Amino acid sequence: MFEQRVNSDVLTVSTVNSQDQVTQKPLRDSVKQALKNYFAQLNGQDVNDLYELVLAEVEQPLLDMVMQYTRGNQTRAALMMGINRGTLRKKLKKYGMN
Amino acid sequence: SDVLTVSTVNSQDQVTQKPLRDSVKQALKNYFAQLNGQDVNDLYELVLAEVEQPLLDMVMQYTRGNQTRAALMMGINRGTLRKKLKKYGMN
DNA sequence: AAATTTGTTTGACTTGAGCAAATTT
DNA sequence: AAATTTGCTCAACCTCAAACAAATTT
Repeated sequence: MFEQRVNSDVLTVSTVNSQDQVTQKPLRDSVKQALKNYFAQLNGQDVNDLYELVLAEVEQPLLDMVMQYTRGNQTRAALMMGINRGTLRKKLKKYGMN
Repeated sequence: SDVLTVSTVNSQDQVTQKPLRDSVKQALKNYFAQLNGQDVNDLYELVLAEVEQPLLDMVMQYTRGNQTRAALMMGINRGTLRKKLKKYGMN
């Protein structure tokens, strides 16, 4: 009764294909494209912080969304995210989400 | 300005850039919608695994396999990088 | 008023540096 | 042959549950 929904398909984005048809695609692929386009625009000094860059760019909207969904409740938010309420406070502090 | 962006197309077939964080927001909006008060449980590791895999995959390909360079480029310890590659079975 | 959440403090699961072996240059 | 990288140890330097009093939401 239950069709398999793979991990790549839990977080998806609307795309437009060659037959001009709207179709979901893994968020994975967005991250891939963002990086592909970042590397090409890299002519060509050293990089020292790619992880923190990507991480911030991803944590910020996760926190934003989780907080909208729990309507400010940091306890609920922390529970659903699977992290300790203290690290959630720290992260919200980091991105000025207060 | 925004260094991490993706391409989009509108109805007039113009391609334009969009910060990746907008994609992430969209995906989450969708995720929350599709489930109806079913409890969400490990959202952080979920998103993290969805972002670390294509990150590792893309810097490994860029450094042609050089873990040392990949690690320097990412700003993480080489041991950490080893751990993550083991974790998503890219080793 | 009772229950829950906040805000805060305590104290208990990434990194540089080695070094030998393998690999690339 | 030399230089660099991998693979693997070390031990020392963020996330966590817990507690609890004060604010707040129910």
